[PDB]
Amino acid sequence: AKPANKLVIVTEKILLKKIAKIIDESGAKGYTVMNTGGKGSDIEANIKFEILTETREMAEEIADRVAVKYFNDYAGIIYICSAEVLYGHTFCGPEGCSAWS
Amino acid sequence: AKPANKLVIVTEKILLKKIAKIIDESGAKGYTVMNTGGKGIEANIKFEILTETREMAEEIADRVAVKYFNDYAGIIYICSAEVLYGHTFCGPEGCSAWS
Amino acid sequence: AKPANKLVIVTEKILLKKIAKIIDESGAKGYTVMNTGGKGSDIEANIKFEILTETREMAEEIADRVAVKYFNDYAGIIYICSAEVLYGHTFCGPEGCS
Ligand SMILES: Nc1ncnc2c1ncn2[C@@H]1O[C@@H]2COP(=O)(O)O[C@H]2[C@H]1O
Ligand SMILES: Nc1ncnc2c1ncn2[C@@H]1O[C@@H]2COP(=O)(O)O[C@H]2[C@H]1O
Ligand SMILES: Nc1ncnc2c1ncn2[C@@H]1O[C@@H]2COP(=O)(O)O[C@H]2[C@H]1O
Repeated sequence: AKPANKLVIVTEKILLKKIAKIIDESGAKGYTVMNTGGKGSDIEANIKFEILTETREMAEEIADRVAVKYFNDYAGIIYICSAEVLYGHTFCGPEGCSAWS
Repeated sequence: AKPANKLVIVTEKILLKKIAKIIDESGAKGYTVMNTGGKGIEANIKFEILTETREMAEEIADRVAVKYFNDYAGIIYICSAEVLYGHTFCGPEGCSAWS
Repeated sequence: AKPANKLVIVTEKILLKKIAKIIDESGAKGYTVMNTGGKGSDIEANIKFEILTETREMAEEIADRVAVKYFNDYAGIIYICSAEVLYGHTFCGPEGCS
């Protein structure tokens, strides 16, 4: 298994493309996005991104860039969880996530 | 970053308003909810609720499970998280960036 | 609360039924699945499974069987998180989750 940080961004859908580009620019290998409802008839339609990064610093770069640019004007939350990646050709590279010495 | 508990509730879609009302009464500052499938495929719902304290998460969990989960299908679990940005979650005080 | 392992599988939607068969065959008590979008405009419709297991080996058996059968030919990521289950009759049994 490979150590990973899982960054979650829940925010307004209008920010989809701008947050996707930030993610791409960060060096993150991929991301998952989903339509969600949220509250912070009072529910609103939101999107949630999940991004697995190899380092906490990469996760924080994305979080910091999204927030500084958009979180004054747009609703949002960003949080981070620990995870271990078991399989993922781009995340772990060709030798896989359980390579030996 | 501010320590958080991420409470997740996966249950029958018909309980959406009922469960949102409990979350709204709890003191939690928000919630995300999404349409999902499952078995435990039926179309159901998943809530995620970030709370500042484990105690708030567990009060939500207890209230929801006792009121509904002997009569409706449901699972409730909790994960650790850290909040990096969140105006209402961390307050005007911010997410204590240097801790 | 009962310690649990949260296995996540994000992969191509066409594999929905093939993966669900594997989850069931592993002994897992259930799963959640949802429609997602992934990059890895260049977002393609895909699926995410979340599976809570009592043991780490059960989660890894699901992981190993899905990846070996499919990940040479289909895109995917599988990762794992700690969790605790608070309520869940099938997960915890009739005594509850403590
Ligand atoms: N405490 C929380 N727990 C879970 N989700 C949250 C929390 N606070 C805010 N959110 C999500 O972040 C979203 C921000 O935009 P909305 O307020 O439309 O809806 C909010 C919720 O979906
Ligand atoms: N062990 C598990 N892992 C992930 N999801 C679960 C598990 N057990 C139950 N569920 C989810 O919780 C839901 C409760 O309603 P269902 O029985 O319709 O469908 C269930 C699944 O989506
Ligand atoms: N680093 C990552 N973080 C979050 N999700 C990812 C990551 N890499 C791949 N994925 C997801 O795994 C999916 C595999 O199928 P796709 O390429 O269609 O889209 C991919 C993303 O949804």
